Amino acid sequence: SMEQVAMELRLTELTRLLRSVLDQLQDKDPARIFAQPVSLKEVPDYLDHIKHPMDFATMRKRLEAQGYKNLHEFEEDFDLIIDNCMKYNARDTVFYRAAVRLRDQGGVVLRQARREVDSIG
Repeated sequence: SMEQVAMELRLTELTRLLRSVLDQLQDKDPARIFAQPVSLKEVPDYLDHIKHPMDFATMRKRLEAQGYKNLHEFEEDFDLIIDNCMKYNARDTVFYRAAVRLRDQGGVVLRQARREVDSIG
């Protein structure tokens, strides 16, 4: 149908916007602490601590599969990255400190993406 197509073009454009957003959020992690999943070979007990792991590569895979339907779903995953890190790592670690900085610096990027998605529909 012509309706299914028009939906597919909206999803494609949402995907293109969320790709730019992702690139901006990941520039706020210059040390690449959150680039890849936590290694289960190097942290064998990780899944006893964190039930829903997340990272930027895993978000990227989902994005390119057009698996995000709206900005809320994308933000959920971003927030997992941050919140997992702040539980698993103690306050006085380079990891916890990096998540805090990502959270604070990402809030500005997310604040404008919420308006661009409402705006462009």
